[PDB]
Amino acid sequence: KGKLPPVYPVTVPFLGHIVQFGKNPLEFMQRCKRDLKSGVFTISIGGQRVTIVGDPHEHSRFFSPRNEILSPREVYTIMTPVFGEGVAYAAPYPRMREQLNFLAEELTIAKFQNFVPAIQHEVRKFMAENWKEDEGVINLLEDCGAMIINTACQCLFGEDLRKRLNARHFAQLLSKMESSLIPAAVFMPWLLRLPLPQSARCREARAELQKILGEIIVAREKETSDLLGGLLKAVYRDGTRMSLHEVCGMIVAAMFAGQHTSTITTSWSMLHLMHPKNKKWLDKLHKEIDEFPAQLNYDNVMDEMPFAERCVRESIRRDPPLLMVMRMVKAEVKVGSYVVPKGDIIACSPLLSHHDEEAFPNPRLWDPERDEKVDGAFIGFGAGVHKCIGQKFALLQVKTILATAFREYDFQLLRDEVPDPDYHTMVVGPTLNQCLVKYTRKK
Amino acid sequence: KGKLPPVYPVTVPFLGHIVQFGKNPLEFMQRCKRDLKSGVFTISIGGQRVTIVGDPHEHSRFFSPRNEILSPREVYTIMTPVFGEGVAYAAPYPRMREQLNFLAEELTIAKFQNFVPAIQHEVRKFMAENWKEDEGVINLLEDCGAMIINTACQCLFGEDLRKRLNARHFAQLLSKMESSLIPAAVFMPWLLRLPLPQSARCREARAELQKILGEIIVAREKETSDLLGGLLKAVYRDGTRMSLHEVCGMIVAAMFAGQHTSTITTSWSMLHLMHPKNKKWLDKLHKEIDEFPAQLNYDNVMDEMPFAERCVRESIRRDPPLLMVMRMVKAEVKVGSYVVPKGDIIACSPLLSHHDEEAFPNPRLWDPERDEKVDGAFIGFGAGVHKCIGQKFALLQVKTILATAFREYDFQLLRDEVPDPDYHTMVVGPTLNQCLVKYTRKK
Amino acid sequence: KGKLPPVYPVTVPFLGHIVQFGKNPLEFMQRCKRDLKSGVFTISIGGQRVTIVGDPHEHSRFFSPRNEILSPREVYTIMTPVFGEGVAYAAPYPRMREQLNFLAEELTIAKFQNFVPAIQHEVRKFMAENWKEDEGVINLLEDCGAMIINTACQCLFGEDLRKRLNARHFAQLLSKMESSLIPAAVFMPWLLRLPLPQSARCREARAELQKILGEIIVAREKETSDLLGGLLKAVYRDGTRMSLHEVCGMIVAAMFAGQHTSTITTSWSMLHLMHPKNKKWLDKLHKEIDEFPAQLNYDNVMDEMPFAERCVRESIRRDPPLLMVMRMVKAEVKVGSYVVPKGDIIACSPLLSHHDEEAFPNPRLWDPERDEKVDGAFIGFGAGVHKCIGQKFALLQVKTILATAFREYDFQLLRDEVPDPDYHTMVVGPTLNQCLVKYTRKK
Ligand SMILES: O=C(N[C@H](Cc1c[nH]c2ccccc12)C(=O)Nc1ccncc1)c1ccc(N2CCN(c3ccc(F)c(F)c3)CC2)cc1F
Ligand SMILES: O=C(N[C@H](Cc1c[nH]c2ccccc12)C(=O)Nc1ccncc1)c1ccc(N2CCN(c3ccc(F)c(F)c3)CC2)cc1F
Ligand SMILES: O=C(N[C@H](Cc1c[nH]c2ccccc12)C(=O)Nc1ccncc1)c1ccc(N2CCN(c3ccc(F)c(F)c3)CC2)cc1F
Ligand code: HEM
Ligand code: HEM
Ligand code: HEM
Repeated sequence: KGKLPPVYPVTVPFLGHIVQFGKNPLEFMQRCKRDLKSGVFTISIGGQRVTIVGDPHEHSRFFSPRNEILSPREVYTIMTPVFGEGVAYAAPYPRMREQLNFLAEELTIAKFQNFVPAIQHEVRKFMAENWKEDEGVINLLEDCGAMIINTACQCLFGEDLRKRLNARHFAQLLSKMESSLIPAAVFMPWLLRLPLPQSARCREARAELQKILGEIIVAREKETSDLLGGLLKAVYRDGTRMSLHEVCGMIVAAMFAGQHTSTITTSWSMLHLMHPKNKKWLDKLHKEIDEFPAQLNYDNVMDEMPFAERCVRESIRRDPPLLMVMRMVKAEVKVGSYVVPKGDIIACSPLLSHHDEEAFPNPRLWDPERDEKVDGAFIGFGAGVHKCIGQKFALLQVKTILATAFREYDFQLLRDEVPDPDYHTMVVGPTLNQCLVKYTRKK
Repeated sequence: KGKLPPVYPVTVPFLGHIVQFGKNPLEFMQRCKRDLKSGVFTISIGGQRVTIVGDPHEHSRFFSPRNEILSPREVYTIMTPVFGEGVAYAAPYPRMREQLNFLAEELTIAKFQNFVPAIQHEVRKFMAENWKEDEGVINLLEDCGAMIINTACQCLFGEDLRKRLNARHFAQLLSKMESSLIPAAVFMPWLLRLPLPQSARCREARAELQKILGEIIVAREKETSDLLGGLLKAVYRDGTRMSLHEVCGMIVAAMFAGQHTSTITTSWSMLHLMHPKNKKWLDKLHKEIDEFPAQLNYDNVMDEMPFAERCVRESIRRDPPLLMVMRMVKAEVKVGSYVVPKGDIIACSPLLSHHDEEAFPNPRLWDPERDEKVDGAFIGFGAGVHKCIGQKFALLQVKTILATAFREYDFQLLRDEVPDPDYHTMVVGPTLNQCLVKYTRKK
Repeated sequence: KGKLPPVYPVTVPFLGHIVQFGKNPLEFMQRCKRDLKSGVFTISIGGQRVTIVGDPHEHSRFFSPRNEILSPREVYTIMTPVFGEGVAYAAPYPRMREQLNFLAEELTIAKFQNFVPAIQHEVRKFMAENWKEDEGVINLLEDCGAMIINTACQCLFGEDLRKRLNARHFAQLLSKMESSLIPAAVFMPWLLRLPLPQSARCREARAELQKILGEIIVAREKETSDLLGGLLKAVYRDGTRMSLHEVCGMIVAAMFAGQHTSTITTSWSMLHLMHPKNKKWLDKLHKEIDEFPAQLNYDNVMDEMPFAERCVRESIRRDPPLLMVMRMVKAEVKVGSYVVPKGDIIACSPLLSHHDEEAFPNPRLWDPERDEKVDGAFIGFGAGVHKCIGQKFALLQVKTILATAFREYDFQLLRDEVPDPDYHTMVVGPTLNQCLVKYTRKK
């Protein structure tokens, strides 16, 4: 029964704050911060109070609590049709933890034996089919997209599986599923209690994939180290296995999670590096990768490439593909001198934290050699219990593609300045039609 | 199980693409076309995938299929309260076909015996009451509106009927009904499953009209070639008549369909013709109509006026009053090298087809003497099974009003360039407040 | 069965007219007026016809009818969770009248014995804690906010009550409640039939306040002229008392009603008065208040300050904090030469009436010495049966704060022109971040 955060007073147009959030979210949240003179503050959306933790020193309040107190279940009901009932966020809180952890186990550094070669293998194959000429023009964003999905499938899926479901069909399933979503319904929980037609189409689409996975398992058992096999070998505390229904859901979530995020990180990283005023940084990277043979390996990429890590990390720092991390308060919580009541939605913003000037002096500058001036202010992958569990995989895959690509080609951007981000989409990246790039096959 | 069309990635603001569609729909769909490099493509609206057939060579894919495969029922649930249950699109697919065809029968060239005189009669009466002076100022769009409703009622309704329900009351019923609609709910099928208050008001409004029609029928049977009479004489395959409930619905649909479309076509046609840089075309039309007596007839208007037809047709070509034709895919369908999955909404756009530069070189120019450079690219009235069944009537009425009006008055537009279209409305026409025109009674 | 008002034709974007109403509502409604050439007219919002009475000569049509004919119940279902079921607008029409009247009784001039001293007392205390220096910078809008809530609580609540619930907790309850609202759902009655989570949080919040009130009553009865006591002494026609549930609801409605309105009136009044080109008016006010002692009283403020009244009234005239008064037509009603059908929403607009140039010549000028050129055109507090019942209290409190403040400090605005209104909010006032003001403690 203490002090509530200050409240931006309710506005009339229905969900109108989302339109501002989709146009310039940074200025928007910065105004909120200035006007009410508080890093912690509250806006109302569709009659849903949303409290934004906008002070980087307070990050621990947000990321520390357990799922029974700050819960993501209620904020991600949109996903239940694409992932499936009883799966991840639509799963009881214990079963949910074990599930997320099983997937995390499958993506530990300890599991990446063949990955870097499988990945180099795919990138080379891709560059050979589409970058055939001595020079040519491409959309970098679309091509990274292709590479990420193709590389992920080589790593994670066995030969038998890929033969039944290639990456291009997989990419279509993921796209169809995305397109069926209503992101703004995060603020319309009443909508999601109603029958949606496209909820049912997507469950049929996911039952087709489940069928495939089942046929494969039966085949394997006639004649189990890929993701599918790993997950089927998993055991809960009570000594039971995951259903194939749960496994199919986890695999979809895994690929869905990485489709846009990894893609966008690669694109930005490349875009900054090929930019003239960053020549200096491009040379620094050439030195680092020239120092290696051609066929790379785990150690090279993960252990022996600290400057690549910086470039990638700084790209996420400048343009976090996920603008906002959110939770449903199931029991009230302190934050600075305030309390945040149960039922509120509580939110923390990588975009905002990453442009705080105490935290990142001259935030608009991309500088791979900078460091946070506030500890924990970088939250591109979050922090705490809920920190990204595909971070190490995401980074392997991005670092490898960088290293393979820049070794074999020069890249020229076909406009003066680096692309504007497009804040209209769920996952934020560079504007598609500003991503035109001319490759040049190297001597 | 083939290739899906490329998908514009989902955006956050709720139904935000509609706001762009209501501001500059042409640029919007053109961007979609450029960015994804495909004439066929997909956007998501309110979680509803909408596939746009944007390549004029593919028109046959869209317009060929039968109602059991590409259905308009689900896209036009908005209309069920104004037309009535069991009527047109709210009717089982067989009964629906017969109904639409009965109405089509009543509007065949074979049925237009007295129409041109009845129409001249009304236009003269109108010009005498409101264009009394030697010169004066008017809103062309409002006055065409009046003329279209008055002329339609003379043609279609008998004396007894019109005495009980004049055109000005009829125009009010149509307006009240329109105003009760939620066009954007095409993308909110969940909304239309909920009780709407204004659904019930409109059914009471339509029961008042039904009562009137019934009283008239009883009167006629004491003392049947108008639309009301024709339709009551109709027989289904199974040998039964339409209910009066179905007939009342058909009559409303008929008048509703033409209220704005015909009006807008007339207005544009006049606006282009009275424009100075089109003098040449105005003279061409004067020659064509001077060549006739004063009391016109069917042959004169429909058979002996090919240049009027061109001017009208080109006006629809430049500014199709219906931007978009849509269907619900009930079973998947090929389109070019793509397949379009069941549950998608499939759409084809006269606005887009009519501004394709292969199809209509310099699309922005109004030129009555042009021709399509792609066969079937003109779709102002659609094509195939679902082609407009009031096309011949619409055109009779527009051609006649042109011929009667320009014979008796000169017209001057009170601003430099022709009016901008206003894309905000369901039916698109010229901006109301740019439609100021000065008439001058001729010598 | 007469003439309907003309209808602005339906637009596509969902509730898109609200976005225009939240950007420039005056231009919006003025366009509607010009374009259709009628003071009375109709727009459609979310499929809900809304008829605007925009001609000041017709005000009596709107404000005369009884609650059984023009009802506010259906337009204010948004408030039912914050005020409570069975209370005010969620109450049967007889019980509703008696309730509103009981509250009106408690705010008659006859009840304001200690009020002016209690109020001076609070304003002095406030100026001493926050305006401590010889000079300093403040947000006038936030500080009036504080003063209004603190002064209201001194007047209306006894010592025992205030000790259990101070104004700062009270202000938080009011804010939390506001933030839970969906103003645009005035046009989505279907939404309010669905379970909203934040409906339930707010009822728990109001049950906590009810508990407090009950504990206090029990305490008082051990050891009844404040608002709480007055209302508990009230008797309905049938000889029963209000429940404590109804009393708690009335008290919340009372404080909610005044939080923003009174605040905004004070702010504007001060902002205009401290503006240089209004020096003349500032001096006129100084003369009026210098003519009094320091400890003021009822007569001084209400009877002996006619120029303060003018300044306040003109501020409401220029910027009515409530843009629009609305009602649900339960039975059709004449308005000028039109009829307005049952089910329509009928609306009248202080913003519009207050900027009609026949009514207020040069409406954009703030002039405390003007007069209406149309009788009844000023409707800042409405008119007729539903006229504001906190008007006399609102004005006491504003006049007093003006008189106490300007006596003790000079005020300087920190930008050239007076703040723009911000039309985005439910209650409209000056833009927060343009309200920076420098006080100077007087000699
Ligand atoms: O891309 C999104 N989600 C998808 C689907 C998803 C959700 N949760 C997951 C957990 C694990 C795996 C996948 C998911 C996703 O891939 N998220 C994701 C999460 C973690 N790592 C990688 C990717 C996504 C992207 C944006 C988004 N919002 C748009 C902005 N917004 C918002 C929030 C607060 C505000 F104050 C505001 F004005 C707008 C609502 C949240 C909501 C979303 F669900
Ligand atoms: O005027 C409209 N309909 C009305 C009512 C109606 C519907 N179907 C009928 C069949 C027969 C008779 C009447 C009707 C109408 O009069 N339509 C019409 C149809 C055929 N001939 C003449 C007039 C209308 C006008 C526009 C509209 N849309 C607005 C734009 N929109 C849209 C569509 C696709 C997109 F990708 C997008 F971004 C927006 C949704 C469709 C929807 C509509 F129903
Ligand atoms: O502040 C508002 N209400 C609140 C809550 C409330 C409602 N009724 C009451 C009766 C007694 C006490 C409180 C209330 C309020 O405090 N109103 C109020 C009423 C009377 N005296 C002082 C204050 C409020 C403020 C604005 C509003 N609208 C936004 C603009 N709008 C609108 C209306 C017509 C249009 F044509 C349009 F385009 C938009 C919908 C009405 C609706 C609202 F309820
Ligand atoms: C550049 C790529 C990626 C970025 C930027 C990113 C970002 C994030 C962020 C910000 C969070 C929220 C963490 C928190 O709440 O503390 C997160 C969580 C998560 N990410 Fe990612 N992510 C990426 C890739 C992936 C990949 C490839 C996967 C593959 C499975 C994945 C799965 C997850 C999961 C499962 C969670 C949260 C689960 C939980 O609630 O514990 N992410 N990610
Ligand atoms: C200039 C006037 C008009 C224009 C521009 C217009 C345009 C169109 C268009 C584009 C279609 C879609 C056809 C398709 O899907 O292939 C259509 C269908 C239709 N129009 Fe019109 N129309 C006009 C006037 C009228 C009139 C006066 C009526 C009177 C009844 C009418 C009734 C219909 C009907 C019933 C359909 C489609 C029925 C079906 O699904 O088969 N229209 N019209
Ligand atoms: C400057 C301050 C205020 C302004 C500008 C304002 C304005 C208005 C307006 C425009 C109306 C509509 C009246 C009608 O429909 O004829 C009204 C009604 C009302 N106001 Fe206020 N008001 C103010 C302060 C207050 C206060 C302090 C209260 C405290 C209780 C209050 C309670 C009400 C109530 C209960 C109604 C209408 C009840 C009914 O339907 O009869 N208002 N006010």
